[PDB]
Amino acid sequence: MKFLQLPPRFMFFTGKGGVGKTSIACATSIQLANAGKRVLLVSTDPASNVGQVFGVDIGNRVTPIPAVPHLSALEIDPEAAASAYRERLVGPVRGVLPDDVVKGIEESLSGACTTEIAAFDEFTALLTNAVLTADYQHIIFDTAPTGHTIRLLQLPGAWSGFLEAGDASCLGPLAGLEKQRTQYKAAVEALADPLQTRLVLVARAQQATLREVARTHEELATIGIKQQHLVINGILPSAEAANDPLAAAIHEREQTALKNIPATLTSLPRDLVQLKPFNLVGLDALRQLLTIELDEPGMGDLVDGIEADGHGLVMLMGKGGVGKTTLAAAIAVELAHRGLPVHLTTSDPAAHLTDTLEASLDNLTVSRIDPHAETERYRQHVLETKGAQLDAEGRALLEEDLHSPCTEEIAVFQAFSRIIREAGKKFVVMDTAPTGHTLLLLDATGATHFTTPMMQLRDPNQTKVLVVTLAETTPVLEAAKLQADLRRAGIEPWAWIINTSVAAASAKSPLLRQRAANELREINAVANHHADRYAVVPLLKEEPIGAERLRALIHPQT
Ligand SMILES: Nc1ncnc2c1ncn2[C@@H]1O[C@H](COP(=O)(O)OP(=O)(O)O)[C@@H](O)[C@H]1O
Ligand SMILES: Nc1ncnc2c1ncn2[C@@H]1O[C@H](COP(=O)(O)OP(=O)(O)O)[C@@H](O)[C@H]1O
Ligand SMILES: [Mg+2]
Ligand SMILES: [Mg+2]
Repeated sequence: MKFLQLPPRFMFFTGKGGVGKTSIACATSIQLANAGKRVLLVSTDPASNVGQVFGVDIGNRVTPIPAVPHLSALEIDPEAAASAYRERLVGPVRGVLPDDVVKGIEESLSGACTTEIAAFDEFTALLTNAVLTADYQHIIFDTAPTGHTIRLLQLPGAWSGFLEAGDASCLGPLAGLEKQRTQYKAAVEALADPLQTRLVLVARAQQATLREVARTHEELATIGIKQQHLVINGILPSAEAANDPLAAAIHEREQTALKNIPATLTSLPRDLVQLKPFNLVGLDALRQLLTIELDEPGMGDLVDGIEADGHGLVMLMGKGGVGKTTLAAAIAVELAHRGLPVHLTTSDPAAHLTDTLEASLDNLTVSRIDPHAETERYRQHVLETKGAQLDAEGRALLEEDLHSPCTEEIAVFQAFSRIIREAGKKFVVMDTAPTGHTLLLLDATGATHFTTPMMQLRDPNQTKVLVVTLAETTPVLEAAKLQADLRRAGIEPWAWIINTSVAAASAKSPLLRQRAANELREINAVANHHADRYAVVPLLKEEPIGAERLRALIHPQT
């Protein structure tokens, strides 16, 4: 394993949720501890099962693991840190200010951005404290700050009065940070030094995930992080597809993705972690990491319900890579084939799916919004309109703020609002929906680009915010977090779509069978608690492109 050769003190990991960052971090900690060097696995999520895996009740304090000699396990809680930020920044203004101001402060201080900044705060706490670096030879983190957070916290300063002064800006949480700016600067400097940091990039062997990790690598390199490594975790063994139709397609897709890694990631020391058969639960399985008839409702019922409740919006929401674009296209194609008008509006210019049928059907009008261009246009608009009077430091800080994911979400939502307005009395199937944070923040900043009123979205009779999940543990947990954010924003997700379900694809191989069992457990969990109306989409051995094979999703042959 190239990412483990002469590792520096801090070994971060990052990538799309569910790739296997935590499992790889745990296995690396085990391997280094076996080598005789003290380690400190800093799990960066309370919901992680690291404590169960090691058989210890890991908490905010360092808990040595008796099972693994020389291994200590910490567990940061970013969401707890964000809640503490809210408690210590909103209580003082509670009552002292009108309820509108308090609500705006809470909303600007709540969401994914505040969680990321709090996680970076804890990372800086662990990155500059002399006690930790003088006691453990390897502080193996589990998740790394996004490039945006590092860029924001490495700026010259002046981020001390951005609270109570929303304006669709996620720059407020900076005021919560109670530490010296020198602390964060030193943390970033130690993070960018190749001799103290090794920011590994865990990614699955799929096109979308590889492109996403390539983008993250480009951003991190722009930060200053020079030496990185790539861990392509999830490669399916070749011998597994020997006598199976679905495993053969999976392996072919994995190999095709490997042969077309983005040019930016080619030079990185690459690693390949096979899909180990035994489930990675407990220390026994992790020690060797680095070395059925499903009957659940399909998308037919969901599309039938949408058809029954006509003249509405069907906004697909969820984390990137789940399959929102393909599902939206399939829904739109099915609705068009039912005779009702549709206005499919995707936001994935790379994919040409449903472009072979836009003209064949006189009612399936298609709009292709380019997220990058919309984000750039919004950035220019708000830089010229706002911040022109700001001093050099304010302009730099606002420009850095505008690169946050929420700015891209706001720009895409603004571009989709005009699509909604133009198309009236017809279905409007979308690809992405703004997270609850974005919607609430836009609503707070009431006073050419326009955003649809929150009243229309909140009404169940005019909107249906579907939530797409990849049918795994962490993807389902983060989709549930998205659902909670939407519910806080007032919108009730109409249904759930458990996309890419190997369980519904009739797996006929060992590894795919164990994967099907895991995804069946996750589907049961989704049905019981998270969603009262869900649909499981089978995995397709042929990549969905065009109507003739997009309709396979909606109406599978079961
Ligand atoms: N190399 C692998 N082989 C088999 N299963 C894996 C592998 N890597 C990860 N997994 C599975 O993926 C699941 C979730 O991965 P996890 O590391 O928790 O993602 P995250 O980095 O978001 O925490 C785990 O339950 C684990 O069983
Ligand atoms: N049901 C499915 N079966 C097989 N592959 C799928 C399915 N749904 C999505 N995919 C694959 O996932 C990839 C990325 O999905 P996409 O919808 O582009 O994600 P995003 O929501 O980020 O746009 C696509 O290339 C597609 O081939
Ligand atoms: Mg994790
Ligand atoms: Mg998409």
